Formats: sequence, C-alpha cells, structure tokens
Amino acid sequence: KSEVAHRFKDLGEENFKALVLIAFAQYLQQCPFEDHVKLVNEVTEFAKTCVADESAENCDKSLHTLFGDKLCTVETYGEMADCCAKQEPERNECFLQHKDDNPNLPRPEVDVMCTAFHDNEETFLKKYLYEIARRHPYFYAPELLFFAKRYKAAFTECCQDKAACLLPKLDELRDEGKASSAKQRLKCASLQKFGERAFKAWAVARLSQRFPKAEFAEVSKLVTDLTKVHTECCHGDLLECADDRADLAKYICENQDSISSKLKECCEKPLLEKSHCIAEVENDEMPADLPSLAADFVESKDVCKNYAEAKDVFLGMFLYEYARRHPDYSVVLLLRLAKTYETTLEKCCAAADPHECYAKVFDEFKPLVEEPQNLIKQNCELFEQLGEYKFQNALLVRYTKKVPQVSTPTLVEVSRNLGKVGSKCCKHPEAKRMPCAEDYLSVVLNQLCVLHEKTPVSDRVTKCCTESLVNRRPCFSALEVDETYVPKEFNAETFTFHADICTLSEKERQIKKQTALVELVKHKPKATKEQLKAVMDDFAAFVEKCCKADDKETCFAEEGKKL
Ligand SMILES: N[C@@H](Cc1cc(I)c(Oc2cc(I)c(O)c(I)c2)c(I)c1)C(=O)O
Ligand SMILES: N[C@@H](Cc1cc(I)c(Oc2cc(I)c(O)c(I)c2)c(I)c1)C(=O)O
Ligand SMILES: N[C@@H](Cc1cc(I)c(Oc2cc(I)c(O)c(I)c2)c(I)c1)C(=O)O
Repeated sequence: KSEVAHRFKDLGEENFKALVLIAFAQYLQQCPFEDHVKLVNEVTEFAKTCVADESAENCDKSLHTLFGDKLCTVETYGEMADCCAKQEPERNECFLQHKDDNPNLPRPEVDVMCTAFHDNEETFLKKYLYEIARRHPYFYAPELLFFAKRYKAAFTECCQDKAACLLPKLDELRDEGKASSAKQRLKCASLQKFGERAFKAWAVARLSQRFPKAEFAEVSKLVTDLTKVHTECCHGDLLECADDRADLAKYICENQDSISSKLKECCEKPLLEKSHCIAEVENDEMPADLPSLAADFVESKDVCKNYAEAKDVFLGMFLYEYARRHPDYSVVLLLRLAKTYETTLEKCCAAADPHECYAKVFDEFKPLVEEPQNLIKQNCELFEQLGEYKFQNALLVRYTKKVPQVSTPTLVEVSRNLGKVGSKCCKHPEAKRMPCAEDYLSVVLNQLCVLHEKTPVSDRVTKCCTESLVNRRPCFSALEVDETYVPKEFNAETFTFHADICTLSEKERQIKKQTALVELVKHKPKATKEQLKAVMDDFAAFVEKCCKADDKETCFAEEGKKL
C-alpha cells in the first residue's frame, strides 16, 4: 500500500538513509551538504510514519513524487531547464538530464581527520558519501555502500603511527572507486543510448562465458533479473535497485549446482560483500566434449526455418553457444560475430540456395578475430620496453594527432587511462589477455565519448561514438593522422609560474609534462619524434634551473621571455 514503507522494511534504516543521501547528491550536485542532510532527515521521519500505518495521508505517493517535491523546495545566460515546473513523469526525466559528468567542483592532516572522526562519527561518514556521489552521478549505488563499510573500517583501526596505517588504505580506496565508476558509466550509456536489447545481448555473452555449464533457460533468467537491476540504478530508482540486487544474490546462492562450481565461498560472506564477490567471480571450467557449432548453425537443414519461426530465441542461442566455448574472446568481439551471423541469414534465407550461400560464414569471422589479437600483442611488447609513463606518452602523441580538436585536459586524462592497460593485462598469458584488455579499452573510450558530448568539437569523435557501440575500439584504432588541422598559435598562459611546481610529487610531475607535450603537438603538428624530444628536454631543464635560483619568479619571467 506504501512504497516508502516497503523499501524501509526490506533495506533497514541505516542503508535507507545512505541511499536517499546518494540519490539527492546525484540529482543536485551543486547543493551544499547541510541542505541535503535536512531533506534526508525529513524523508526518513516521514517514512517511519508510514511503517507505523501504511494508510496515513500521503503514504501512497510514488518515490519520484516524494523525492522530487523535496528537491524542488531548495546566472542562466538565457538557457536553463525548469524541472520543478513539470509534472511527473516528465519531471524525473528532466532531473536525469541535468547530471553533469564533469562538474566544476574543488584531504586535511592525518591527526585532524581522526579528531573529526571520534568527534562526530556519523557526520564524518555522511560527508564521504556526499563528496563521492556528487562527483560521480552514475556510481553504482549498492557498491558505494560497500566502499563506505571499508572506509569506516580503516578509521576504526588506524586512528588507534596513524598516517603509516591510514593513508595507503585511503589511496587504494579512491583508486578502486575511480575504476568502479567508469565501469558502471558504460552500462548506463549502453542502456540509455543504444537500448534494452543491446544491454541484454552484452549480458548473455558475459554470463555464458562465466557460467558455461548452465543451461540456456538458466542464463536467460539471470539476464532478465540483472537487466532490471541496472535499468533501475541508471534511472535514479536507487532503493528499488538495492533491494532487487539483494534478491538476485539470494537466488544465485540457493541454485549453485545449476550455475557454477566457483560460488561456495562468495555465498557464505556478509550481505554487501556477497554481491561484490559474485560480480567478480572467476569463470567456471568449460564442459569437455561439446558438440560442434557448425552442426547446429551452418550444416543443419533447419537453419532458415529456425531463424524465421523464433528469431530472438535462435539468435540468443547462437550467442550463448559461441560465448561459452570462447572465454578467450572479448565480449565486444563476440557481439561483432553475432551481428555478422544475423546479417548473413537475413540475406541468404530470402534467396534460392541458402545452404551454399552461408556455408562459408565462419570464414568471415577470421579477420574479425585476428585484428584485436595482433593489436594487444604489439602494445604489450612496447609496454615491456618502455614502462608505464613512456607507454602513456606514446599513446598520447598518437591520439592527439588523430583528434587534435579535443581539449587538452580530456586528452591527458584518457591517454593516461589507455596506458594503464599495460600494467593491468600484460602479465596474463596470451589467452587471458584479450578479454582483459579489449573490455578495459571499451570502458576508457566511453569516458572519452561522454566527456566530449557535453561540448562537442571533433566530428570524428562524434561519429565513432554514435555509429556502433560494439565497433568503437576498431573505429578509433582506424583513424589516420588529421591533415586538415590548422596549427594552434603559441599562447603562454599555460606556463605562468606557480609556487607548487617546484615541490611536485612524481604523479603531479608526469601530469605537467604530459600537458606540455599535448600543447607542443597542437602547435607543431608535423615535428618528428626527435624534434619533439629536443624541445621537451630543453624546457624541462629551464624549469629545473629556475626552481633553484635565489628569486624564482624573476628567473621564470626573465628566462621565460627569452624562450
Ligand atoms: N612500434 C609499434 C607501433 C605501435 C605504436 C603504438 I602508440 C601502439 O599502441 C596503440 C594502442 C592503441 I588502443 C591504438 O588504437 C593504436 I592505432 C596503437 C601500438 I599496439 C603499436 C609497432 O610497430 O609494433
Ligand atoms: N601555469 C600553471 C603552472 C605551470 C607552469 C609551467 I613553467 C608548466 O610547464 C611545465 C613544462 C614542463 I616540459 C615541466 O617539466 C613542468 I614540472 C612545467 C606548466 I604544464 C604548468 C599553474 O598556474 O598552475
Ligand atoms: N618563439 C616563438 C614562440 C615559441 C615559444 C615557446 I616557450 C616554444 O617552446 C614550446 C615548448 C613547449 I614543451 C610547448 O608546449 C610549447 I606550445 C612551446 C616554441 I616551439 C615557440 C615565437 O616567437 O613565435
């Protein structure tokens, strides 16, 4: 009778409170912390009245109506959507469209924080959720609850040398948080830009690889439930998403003998740890003597009849059977082969002799398999030779010359993340490299697509990002150097002195040099590799000398006007 009471009872007060704070901070990313805490405490107090009596006034209203009415209580330059003037369901759609993937937003001393922690523990932990959620408005909300548990545990151990304990733990946590956020942003862009059918096919392929002994009916059931979870989370329905994720983990753990031999330990863990464990479980062993793919999908007399009589079941069986046999292929490579198979049946089954028309369809798959295999072989060699920083700089000059209109901060950020694929995947044997590397590159290229959509400047980025979700990686790799680009004239404001540049950490030092290298390539787009190195080495020596001089500002200004 009351949906706010239903979710309060299922989730418990503590997780309900946290999920409503996450929801409000993802919808209004520029609103101060104290204003959101007010609204949350009021929603919670109301929810308790509906638990006491599901029939009290207002207790039958939808969650969208209740939350939106709260948000609407607290310079446009001529352009601003007015979400609070709308009725539901258009009002919720308006809030979703204001989410900002690159918001204009800004860690005290170790002893300071521990002082705040034992002072006001609850307030301390709510500030953590608020700052993550407002910077990452598509973070998977149930996973953010797991990060919060671990963030509390680090303080309730280390505050008891504190900086030698706490700071490495907090570093591993923002590292894994950044990678979690980018992985979920790909699921939401998949569902919203390319549709439910495209997300379902991605899930059929990934779960058939990971659960190869499961029957097709069992994989299809898991795919329907997983699709409902992510549709809710990406549409702002966070209390519903968390409750359905919990139910899916309970189903899997009661049905292990029909799904996978790898789930035992995952399924004995506490509640948030269990779902996190299942999502990252290793692939099960493939059954030994599976019948050939060619017999069911190429040689059978019934191919055209099965495609006409039950199109979605027949093509979903093709994808399940191919994926469970090929854990060594990326997901995007399997989705490419299924699209090629369907296109070939549409043409052949409408003509005279189909059996001979599609008899060689597996020959068309070989160029598609070989192109990614060769790419990853070569970058792992280059990585082994150069190391991560110089591998990054190689990828940065390459991508700047493909799309030089893109902004310098976006080129540095994407290029640094493309180069992390070396440390992440090149240690695996040949066979495990392709899923690791090509599915990671899909996540990083989606980052480039959504950071560029806000302010489009490169027609070639817009085309590669809109044409085909599965073909994005081969589309970017195929771009040649841009010959139409006009060299950027020299500015100088990039290089104004700031005191921090003489006391940089190693990571900060690399980011500055990679920024200078992108600007140099934009200014001199046809200088050679050796010419770029000589200029870069000379400017870095200039910074070195002026950071030692008796008057730093004067040296930078005096020697800078000479350069
Ligand atoms: N000296 C090498 C040439 C080479 C340079 C780069 I830089 C590279 O790295 C990438 C990564 C991605 I992702 C791409 O889309 C592209 I195009 C190149 C690779 I692999 C090879 C050789 O001859 O083998
Ligand atoms: N204007 C910025 C500070 C800033 C100064 C310089 I001078 C600079 O250029 C280099 C070039 C090389 I090559 C280096 O190794 C280094 I370290 C800095 C850059 I990028 C940034 C601010 O106000 O924050
Ligand atoms: N003297 C020229 C202007 C000019 C100034 C600099 I200082 C320079 O050197 C760099 C080094 C890096 I590293 C960059 O990212 C960039 I942009 C320019 C170059 I080549 C040209 C004129 O009067 O027209």
